[PDB]
Amino acid sequence: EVETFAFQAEIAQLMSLIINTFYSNKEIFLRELISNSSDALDKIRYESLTDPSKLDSGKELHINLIPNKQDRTLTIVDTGIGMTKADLINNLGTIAKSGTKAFMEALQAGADISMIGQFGVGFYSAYLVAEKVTVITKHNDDEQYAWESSAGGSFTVRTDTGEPMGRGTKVILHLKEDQTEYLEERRIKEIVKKHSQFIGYPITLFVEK
Ligand SMILES: Cn1ccc2ccc(C(=O)O)cc21
Repeated sequence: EVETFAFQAEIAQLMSLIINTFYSNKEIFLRELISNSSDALDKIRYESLTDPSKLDSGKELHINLIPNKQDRTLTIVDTGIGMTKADLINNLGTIAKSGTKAFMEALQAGADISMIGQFGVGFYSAYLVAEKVTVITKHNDDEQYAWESSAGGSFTVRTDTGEPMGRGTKVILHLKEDQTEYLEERRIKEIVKKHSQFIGYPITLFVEK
């Protein structure tokens, strides 16, 4: 049972800008997703301070980076607070309408796309390198869901009956054919070292057979 939704016009416009603007510094997508994971982990850690049972769905707070060259996917997994179905539908838990407004004003004033996270809409930088993004998520207060979009103005949401996640979010980047450098160990290590040095959770880069 798959529900298809239209993005809000402003978010479709954000996505089209990210996909169509010439802009070479695409590697910042990984910084932005890791920052989103860190923010999600901070949230479940805060809730656990007064309610330890919030970690019954998983005590370890971490981020895994999983490249798969056969599937052409880079997966960012975190064990943070996760998203409810409403969060997914409401722009993956962001205030993306007002964030997009500010971001586009900043761009016209001289900012560049690398500054997207300052506007709270860093998730959509995934579309710098991905033709399709799939988000699997599980919040303590809801079932497990899959969100997906190849842009083009719509996204889908379904209940996910696949591999159970415990708690947190998994962003599966189906990379564009010319962006496979982001599956290479040395390239991922370089970007994490450059941009994510002060993320306060373990970031494990999986290796491939
Ligand atoms: C890939 N994978 C790992 C654990 C697991 C459990 C269920 C399913 C499924 O498709 O139901 C897939 C799974």
